[PDB]
Amino acid sequence: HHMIVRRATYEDLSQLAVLFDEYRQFYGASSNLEESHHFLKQRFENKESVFFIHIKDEKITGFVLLYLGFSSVACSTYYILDDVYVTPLFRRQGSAKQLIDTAILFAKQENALRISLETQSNNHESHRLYEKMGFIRDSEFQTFHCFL
Amino acid sequence: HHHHMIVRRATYEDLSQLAVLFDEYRQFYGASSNLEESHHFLKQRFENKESVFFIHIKDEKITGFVLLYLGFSSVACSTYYILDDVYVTPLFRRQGSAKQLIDTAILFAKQENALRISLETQSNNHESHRLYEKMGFIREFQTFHCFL
Ligand SMILES: CC(=O)SCCNC(=O)CCNC(=O)[C@H](O)C(C)(C)COP(=O)(O)OP(=O)(O)OC[C@H]1O[C@@H](n2cnc3c(N)ncnc32)[C@H](O)[C@@H]1OP(=O)(O)O
Ligand SMILES: CC(C)(COP(=O)(O)OP(=O)(O)OC[C@H]1O[C@@H](n2cnc3c(N)ncnc32)[C@H](O)[C@@H]1OP(=O)(O)O)[C@@H](O)C(=O)NCCC(=O)NCCS
Ligand SMILES: [Br-]
Ligand SMILES: [Br-]
Ligand SMILES: [Br-]
Ligand SMILES: [Br-]
Ligand SMILES: [Br-]
Ligand SMILES: [Br-]
Ligand SMILES: [Br-]
Ligand SMILES: [Br-]
Ligand SMILES: [Br-]
Ligand SMILES: [Br-]
Ligand SMILES: [Br-]
Ligand SMILES: [Br-]
Ligand SMILES: [Br-]
Ligand SMILES: [Br-]
Ligand SMILES: [Br-]
Ligand SMILES: [Br-]
Ligand SMILES: [Br-]
Ligand SMILES: [Br-]
Ligand SMILES: [Mg+2]
Ligand SMILES: [Mg+2]
Ligand code: NA
Ligand code: NA
Repeated sequence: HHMIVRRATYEDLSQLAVLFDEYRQFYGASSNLEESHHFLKQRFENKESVFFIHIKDEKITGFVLLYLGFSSVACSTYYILDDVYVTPLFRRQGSAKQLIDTAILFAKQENALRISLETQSNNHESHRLYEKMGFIRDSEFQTFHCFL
Repeated sequence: HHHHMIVRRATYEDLSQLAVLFDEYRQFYGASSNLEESHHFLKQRFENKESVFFIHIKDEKITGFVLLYLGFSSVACSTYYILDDVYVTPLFRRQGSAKQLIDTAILFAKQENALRISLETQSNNHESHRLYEKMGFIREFQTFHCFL
């Protein structure tokens, strides 16, 4: 093969940390490769999180991070799509679509109820991506935060 | 120590009584009552490494509970808590059980150096909105679901 979407491994973390650090910069964080790599390795070692990466000609182009959720009402599990990012050079080539296609197949393999996520209301690009992938906008619930 | 009311972490010994309230909570969200199913799933959540249950006991009766679980913020490279489920049985409502449960959840999250406590509640749940606003919670993001 020449392109692949697959689960991340320890061997990928050094290159993946660069993209994870770029993703943090998109949301306003200052670049800090040491901090980004440390936290990426903490999430990678956690049993309930799943990383898929898209590789094209041995370069990581993007990633998706999911984690297990529990629904008390249904008495079943689901997945939360927490982070999705494709590096600018590789955008608009289907990397995010392929990453989400794999996340959907993975969630079906795990008999998940659904994949849920939250994205900024003003993030035009992400809304179009999610709608293309079969996600439905839902405003039944309201989020609240207690800042500590 | 001598006390008559307490908010404390749940133990295996509390699960049989706690399952009654957990079953009522599931019925609040539309599920059919099934004590066996509710208890089985409550025990599965209790056995998740990052889940934290607090229960409120008044005169040896469990009046209510809160269930929190660990969240990871990739942007901040830090952890936070999600307040997933909150419930007080009707006989004990409007006595401060939920306020006391959330007061303890806040102290617990501060002990763990969490960034915040976040939650989602139904947009039509006017009682919960008043509770969360009283406790210091604040109402930018849109939820999407893929039902697989
Ligand atoms: C819940 C969360 O975690 S939200 C996190 C959202 N992530 C971000 O916004 C990070 C910054 N942005 C990015 O990394 C990227 O632009 C992404 C992830 C949004 C898209 O990655 P890409 O690989 O470029 O997307 P891909 O090429 O697979 O596009 C698939 C669909 O997404 C939509 N889309 C992607 N980019 C755009 C864009 N710039 N404008 C409009 N729609 C877009 C389209 O529907 C597109 O289908 P199409 O090309 O046939 O029209
Ligand atoms: C919401 C709920 C947890 C409140 O529990 P509670 O122990 O009765 O609440 P408290 O007595 O601690 O009340 C604290 C504050 O919440 C608000 N509140 C609680 N019940 C309310 C009601 N029926 N109407 C309006 N405000 C209400 C008020 O701000 C109240 O402060 P006040 O009594 O000084 O005015 C309870 O009604 C419940 O279990 N409801 C069903 C499940 C649910 O909605 N859970 C939350 C979503 S998971
Ligand atoms: Br490879
Ligand atoms: Br992984
Ligand atoms: Br659900
Ligand atoms: Br494609
Ligand atoms: Br897999
Ligand atoms: Br569902
Ligand atoms: Br966003
Ligand atoms: Br006790
Ligand atoms: Br125990
Ligand atoms: Br026991
Ligand atoms: Br109820
Ligand atoms: Br849990
Ligand atoms: Br009493
Ligand atoms: Br007593
Ligand atoms: Br009891
Ligand atoms: Br504790
Ligand atoms: Br925060
Ligand atoms: Br508010
Ligand atoms: Mg949940
Ligand atoms: Mg997160
Ligand atoms: Na660090
Ligand atoms: Na930040």
